[PDB]
Amino acid sequence: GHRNLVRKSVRNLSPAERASLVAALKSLQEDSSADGFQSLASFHAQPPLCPAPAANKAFACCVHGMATFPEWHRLYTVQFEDALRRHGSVVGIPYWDTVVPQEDLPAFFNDEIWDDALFHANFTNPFNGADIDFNHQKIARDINVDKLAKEGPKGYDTWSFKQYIYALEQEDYCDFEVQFEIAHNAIHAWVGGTEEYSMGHLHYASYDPVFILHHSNTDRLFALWQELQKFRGHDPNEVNCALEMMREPLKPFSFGAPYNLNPTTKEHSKPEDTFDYKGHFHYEYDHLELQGMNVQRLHDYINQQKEADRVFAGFLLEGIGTSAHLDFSICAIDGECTHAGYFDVLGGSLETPWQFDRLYKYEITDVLESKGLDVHDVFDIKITQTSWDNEDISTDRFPPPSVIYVPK
Amino acid sequence: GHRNLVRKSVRNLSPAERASLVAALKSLQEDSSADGFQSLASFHAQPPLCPAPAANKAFACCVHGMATFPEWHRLYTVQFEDALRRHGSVVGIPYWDTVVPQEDLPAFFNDEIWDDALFHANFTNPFNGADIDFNHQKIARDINVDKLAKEGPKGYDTWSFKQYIYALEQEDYCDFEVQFEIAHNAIHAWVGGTEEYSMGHLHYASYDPVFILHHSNTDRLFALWQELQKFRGHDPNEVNCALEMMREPLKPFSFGAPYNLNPTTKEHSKPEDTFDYKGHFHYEYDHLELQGMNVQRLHDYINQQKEADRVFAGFLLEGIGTSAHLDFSICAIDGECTHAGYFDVLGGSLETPWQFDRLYKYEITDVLESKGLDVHDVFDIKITQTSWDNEDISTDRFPPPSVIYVPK
Amino acid sequence: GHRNLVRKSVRNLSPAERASLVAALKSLQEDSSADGFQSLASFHAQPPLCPAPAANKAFACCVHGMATFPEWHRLYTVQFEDALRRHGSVVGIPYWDTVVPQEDLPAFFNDEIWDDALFHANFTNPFNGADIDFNHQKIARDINVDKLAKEGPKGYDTWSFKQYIYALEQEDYCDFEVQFEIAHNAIHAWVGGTEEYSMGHLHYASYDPVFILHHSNTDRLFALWQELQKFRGHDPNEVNCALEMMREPLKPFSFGAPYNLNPTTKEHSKPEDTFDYKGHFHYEYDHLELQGMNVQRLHDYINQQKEADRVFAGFLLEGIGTSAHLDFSICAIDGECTHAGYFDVLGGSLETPWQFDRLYKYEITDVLESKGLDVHDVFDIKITQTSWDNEDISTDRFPPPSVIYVPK
Amino acid sequence: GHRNLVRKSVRNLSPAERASLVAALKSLQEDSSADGFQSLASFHAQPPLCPAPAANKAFACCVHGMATFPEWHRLYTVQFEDALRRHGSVVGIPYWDTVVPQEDLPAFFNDEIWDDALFHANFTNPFNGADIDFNHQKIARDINVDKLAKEGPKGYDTWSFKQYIYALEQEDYCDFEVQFEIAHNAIHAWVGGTEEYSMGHLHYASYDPVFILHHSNTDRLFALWQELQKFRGHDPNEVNCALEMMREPLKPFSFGAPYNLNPTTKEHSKPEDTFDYKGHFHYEYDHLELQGMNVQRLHDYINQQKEADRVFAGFLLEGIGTSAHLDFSICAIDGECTHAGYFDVLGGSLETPWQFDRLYKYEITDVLESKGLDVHDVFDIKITQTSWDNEDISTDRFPPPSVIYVPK
Ligand SMILES: CC(=O)N[C@@H]1[C@@H](O)[C@H](O)[C@@H](CO)O[C@H]1O
Ligand SMILES: CC(=O)N[C@@H]1[C@@H](O)[C@H](O)[C@@H](CO)O[C@H]1O
Ligand SMILES: CC(=O)N[C@@H]1[C@@H](O)[C@H](O)[C@@H](CO)O[C@H]1O
Ligand SMILES: [Cu+2]
Ligand SMILES: [Cu+2]
Ligand SMILES: [Cu+2]
Ligand SMILES: [Cu+2]
Ligand SMILES: [Cu+2]
Ligand SMILES: [Cu+2]
Ligand SMILES: [Cu+2]
Repeated sequence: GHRNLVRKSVRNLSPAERASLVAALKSLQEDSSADGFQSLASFHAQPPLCPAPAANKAFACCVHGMATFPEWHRLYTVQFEDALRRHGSVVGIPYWDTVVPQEDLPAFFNDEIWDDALFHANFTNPFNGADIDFNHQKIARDINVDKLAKEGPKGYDTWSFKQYIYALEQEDYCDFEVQFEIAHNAIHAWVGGTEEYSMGHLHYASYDPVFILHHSNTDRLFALWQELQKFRGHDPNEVNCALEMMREPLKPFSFGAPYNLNPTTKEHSKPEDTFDYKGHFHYEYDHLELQGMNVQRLHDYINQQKEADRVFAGFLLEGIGTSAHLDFSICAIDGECTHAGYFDVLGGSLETPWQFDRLYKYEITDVLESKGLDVHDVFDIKITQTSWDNEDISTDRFPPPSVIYVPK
Repeated sequence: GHRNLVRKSVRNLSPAERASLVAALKSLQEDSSADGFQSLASFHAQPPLCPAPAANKAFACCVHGMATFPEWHRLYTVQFEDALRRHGSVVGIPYWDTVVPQEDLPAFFNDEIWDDALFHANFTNPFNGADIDFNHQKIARDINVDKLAKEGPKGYDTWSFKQYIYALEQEDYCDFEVQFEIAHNAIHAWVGGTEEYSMGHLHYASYDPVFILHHSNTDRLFALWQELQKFRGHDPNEVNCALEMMREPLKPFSFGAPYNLNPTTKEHSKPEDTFDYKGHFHYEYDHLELQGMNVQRLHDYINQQKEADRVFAGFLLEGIGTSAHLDFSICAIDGECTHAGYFDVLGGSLETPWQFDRLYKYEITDVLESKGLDVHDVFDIKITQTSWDNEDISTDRFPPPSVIYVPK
Repeated sequence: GHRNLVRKSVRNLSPAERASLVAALKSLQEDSSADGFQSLASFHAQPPLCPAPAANKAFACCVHGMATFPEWHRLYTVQFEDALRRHGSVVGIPYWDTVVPQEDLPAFFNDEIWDDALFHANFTNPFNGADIDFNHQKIARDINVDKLAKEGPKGYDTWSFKQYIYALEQEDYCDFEVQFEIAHNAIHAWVGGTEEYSMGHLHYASYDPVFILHHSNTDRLFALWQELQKFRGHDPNEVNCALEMMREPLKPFSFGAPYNLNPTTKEHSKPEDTFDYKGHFHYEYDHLELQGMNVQRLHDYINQQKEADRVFAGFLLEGIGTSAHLDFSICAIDGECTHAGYFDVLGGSLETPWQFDRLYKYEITDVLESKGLDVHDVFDIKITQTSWDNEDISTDRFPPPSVIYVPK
Repeated sequence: GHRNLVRKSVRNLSPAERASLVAALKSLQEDSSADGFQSLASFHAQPPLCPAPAANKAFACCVHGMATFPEWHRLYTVQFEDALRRHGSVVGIPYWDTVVPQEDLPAFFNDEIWDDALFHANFTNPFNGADIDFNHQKIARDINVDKLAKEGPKGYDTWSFKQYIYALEQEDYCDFEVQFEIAHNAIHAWVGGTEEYSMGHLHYASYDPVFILHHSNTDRLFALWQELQKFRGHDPNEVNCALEMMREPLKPFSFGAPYNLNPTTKEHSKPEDTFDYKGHFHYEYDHLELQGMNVQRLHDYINQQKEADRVFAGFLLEGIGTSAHLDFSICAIDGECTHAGYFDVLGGSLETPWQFDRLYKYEITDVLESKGLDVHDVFDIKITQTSWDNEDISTDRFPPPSVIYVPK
């Protein structure tokens, strides 16, 4: 990078860059050290250790369902970087930008073997699996849905684009968050699938190697939002919202030794001061941009989205239990529904209670125009949460959604 | 007039006017028909009449914590106003402005003896109380806060003013309601105080005649907003918010006979169609202002409110149980606090569940500062919610209040 | 043992008569013996002593949800009757008919105390409640809908009438026990309202005496149907239906000593062997007429109904595990629903799962008509399930009601 | 588009005719388009594309176990027929009638190869199997019971005859689809015997063409019933039954583009709108007679049956998740059982759970008679369930069969 470690597409890496990361985590993996892989995992969920790392009832950590979410996870990736160079990660933990239709799957983390046979090495792509220690099983993803190589009625017109872009449109940090965070979940799910020990499970994603690679990109999106904020005229590290959490540290990052042998994360635990990453954490992205759209190109695209009447459904997420996913559709008066959109929440047991202080908006303008329906009409919205396993979830007490309207 | 009634303050009510009114409800109070007083009372709460009078588990029947709240309560006064009409009234249901500091509690409804001219009579003040029949009980009032009688750092800048005015600084209807309603909640308590049977108890609170009086000033100022919105450029009769509910016919009004003999309110159960009062209900307010400044002077006021940094506490109101009061204090790092502010909610144990889909912000600016406190100063915030009875209710699971900051 | 008995209405009871029964159960209720009250109480459901009385997992021995229900409960009133006799009774167990709107609560079972009145002295009305020793608890009551009195959109046609009359229409023993049972569910509800230890709970209900009182009026209908059929041309005592189970001994009446010291009760445990009560069980009814109408008049009243197009909703009952109650409305394409009817089951932790082999029908012609609708027009139809202890039951997994059309 | 079609028997087919269809499907089977074979194949069950085609948990879109089954499969033969036409076909999809003992296997679908024979040349018989691309597998067959040929304790009365004849007796649309479906189950079994990828599996079966062939002979009976009824006095196109679902659009035929490029198919997705095939779907049958017997002769043959006491067993089907087959005998009190009958369902991992709202009946008079037994005598009745892949299915939890008696 500048010195700043540069985080890049796990895709356009160097045979060398790659190699380094391979040996790196390979080592990292059997680093029984407090700041060794396997204990880092114990941060995000199981074994939990948050109220304290051993007090009464152990809630797991990882600010999920709250504002101070990205800050937490931001420390975590770095907590993994300032962890790879411990093993000579010649570079910064690369990102797997799911935001774009990926036909073939990135080989960096799909291969189960790796012939360093040119050099002296020939085995498993450590960046393709790990072993859950205490819970003695194997993270084994079930991508199941490789329709993460899907839609785009216009090509780039895909889920994540719609998701992030909107997220990005938000100017109030907190508005941006709920949305930003829901896209996070997508990939948690799109990979863990219907399996237990995997990326689709609060308690276990940490264990899988791709975790880093994804949050690396989510935190790359986060960055992308700061940068756009700056371009809009706002201080990108200014959070005037939720100023009750930002000051409160961030466990265990704040725990110090001997659970976190890092000092920067430690010193930088109060989210408040974790926004401007480049300073406190020297690392950066090669291209703060979304799907080859310049920061000015993004802004600009957004304001063109604003050029017309739009229609959204609001979601009051209170989420609890295991992570689940939900579909919703626009039923017409005699009952003519159309799949309108979907989203998923990550979660488990030890999750720490959470309820968004606000709605999760989700555009439906299109599905509506298609079906010849306007905001002046009678149409009802219908949902069905569903567990990470064929278990229909009662959509009863679950507050019905609003149906916002954003003119101009 | 032909196709309108006019609403004045109880305090500008010429004996002429109030005479009509005294004999009106008096007659009303004796109307045993489905659109006579007693009847026209449960429409609110007890006895339950809402899923359907015939249903098994029955809830209240009035929209609370919900964007359609004002329209319902607005539709309700029309219901009363129309009965008085049917009973020799010649004026609209007067509003008891509680905005301005009350020197004493108005005559119209305070004394309990209507003597006066023409008939040379001498009998009870119908507008001073009725009595709950089904319950064999009788209405009550307990103004344990009459110190509601003028507080105000700089004079006319009083609580409910502070309150109702913020609310007006808001063009996102839902945003304004979640504030416009908490305001309204105050009198509900300022009057019933602690009487299990009174303006302070979701259930019987519709039987005391102030209900109407009060709910007329609210309806008043709500009309105000509309007006104000006009002066801001927006369509004062369009709500591009919560449309999923702005369309569900408001019961009982949507019941028609034999529960609701009034036609122009079935014809209007849809909130959607309750915004245009003068026109669908033909009833006007004498004036449209709030404590002095006109619609304009209003707009030309709030702005000033926006010329300085402000600091709010947001409250995530899931509300449920019985009516109850919450007060909150800012606590300095050390251990001492200062009374922050306080709001209250009205709520029977016969209410349909309800949780707001947005935070309920309230200003702690000054207080904070008058405590040598900066928006960026390490400080906590403890809350207290006690019933109307006096059981301290454990907030152990009440979501901690945020601490929003505000630019400009 | 020797002598017939004539069961009378719980109103045309002569103080001599009443006296014999008052003193009888009084004695019964102190009969510690296996054929004593607290014990005969057990036969229905709790303490369960079912497949056997000693095996690991046990259930409430009573038949519910199955074809063979009316026999089980028939043997049971006999079991109790013979027992009342054994203690001095000399009249059959009276029946509290409720197809007729009760304007008050029959003395027999309501007085808190009774007066020998044939020697004058005070004792508590044994037919007014009882203890429940194993549970160390006491029955209780709650006449919930004493609004049962409240009935008759056109006179005597009360819910139960419509309800039983229909059951009497069906000429197939099976198609009819569907209705006849679901009818025998109402009093259960209307006497135990929300109280856990009462009639509304499979477990304790047979602990309260009004059960005997009820199930005597049901068996009164069962005999009556037996007339309507004989009058119709059929041999009462045989059924062209369900023969798979009409011969499986009923428990525990079959056990014999030591859980059933009664021999007629046992020897006649096979339901087929109990259709001709008087012959097997010496006992008859003062009268067999619903609303005082002849078996002939019934056969007339029915066909007369067989004269218009009707319309019914279809219910596939299965039974939760707790007594519940659902009422279904019948919303228009508009979104304006309209209460149309209801029924309730009698569930219980300790039951043996059951589902009726056919649908339970329930006419909606009328409600339809009074809404400008008919079988060809478009209408939807909604349900809402509630537990006895106010607790909405998820109806998500509840096969939707079908809507029939019956010509003639 | 324009022109009627007459569906013929798969035997009285003229080489010209056959030719048009042979070349047609041949073409069809190479139609990669949404309305191509491999795709139209999907409509039934696998690949599932059901509630919607993109939501998380998906099911086989086909209706089974429900009232609305005969329409679904009716729209489906049309969906395929129009498609055969689109490729050159000019005759309706023939029907392989099997109510009549097939002594051989009809050429149409059996020759491994065919000879243009109207220009002479070899091509493979497209109506003889197909590939199944998604599964990367190929249909297969196993005529298991080519012992189907084997039938007739007294001639033409083959299992299917007894079976269908009965379905035609019932005059209630619903009571009859119970039989009519369970009948449409036999060929499924008798063609796919033990082979996983064949007709005996909900998933793949519509992949083999003889399905079309079958479901054309079923729809042939469905029309026939429609005669017997019209002849009986009823309006074919309406049903006095199940109206709750006769108007719920069938999937995916309703979807439209891009999963159903057919418009008649969609526009007529509501089952009510499909009873009068010829009118909606241009197409008829050469004949409508079971065993060559007139609609009149049927109405005669039936009543004639309505002339003796019969006896039936009762089955409450629910459906496992896999196609199964059970056969019930009817053991004496002796311990000497006697095969009495059987039937089989068509299950599948991917189904939408269903249970019939009523029992499925199946007569045992005869077997009873030939054993010196009748409805009053004592006899028990046993079942044995086996999977297609030899695997005894636990019948422990399977509501026992009831045994009816039908006089007249
Ligand atoms: C995976 C691979 O490249 N194949 C090699 C194989 O050619 C070789 O015979 C062997 C020596 O034991 O190691 C294998 O498994
Ligand atoms: C059996 C074993 O150790 N696995 C080897 C692996 O090391 C090597 O990378 C691969 C290609 O040479 O050949 C496999 O057979
Ligand atoms: C003369 C009279 O009765 N009318 C009074 C008036 O003097 C007073 O100014 C007004 C409030 O400003 O209230 C009216 O009722
Ligand atoms: Cu996380
Ligand atoms: Cu209210
Ligand atoms: Cu109110
Ligand atoms: Cu019972
Ligand atoms: Cu005496
Ligand atoms: Cu099928
Ligand atoms: Cu030739």
